[PDB]
Amino acid sequence: LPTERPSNFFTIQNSPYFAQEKCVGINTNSTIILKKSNSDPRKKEAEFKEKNWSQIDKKGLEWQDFTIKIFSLKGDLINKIQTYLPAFFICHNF
RNA sequence: AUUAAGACAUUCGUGAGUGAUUUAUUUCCAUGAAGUGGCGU
Repeated sequence: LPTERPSNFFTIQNSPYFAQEKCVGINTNSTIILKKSNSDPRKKEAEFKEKNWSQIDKKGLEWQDFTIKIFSLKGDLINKIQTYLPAFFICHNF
């Protein structure tokens, strides 16, 4: 973990998401750059580059509670949506 | 020399005056920026 990061910046080290593996490494385009630490060999330390953080294709975003608005002039459609909406989100990922 | 001779159906006169090619009509409908890990047993 680089010990200089924005307060909203967090990492999931081992995840099934294996795209964007170049975001941590050697090249200057990487968001987090690993170089061999001084003194002791191995046990490299990481540096956070905010400029590369901005130009990342995908980010893991978690928000507070947010609203979903469904509009329909058909009352029976809305009431059927109300029954199935809690089940729909439980059964699906996005 | 004979109910005869002379006599432009002609003069003046704008097819002109008023008039919105306008009123009504959603470039909209459907659609996952997604899929997958691999090798070092």
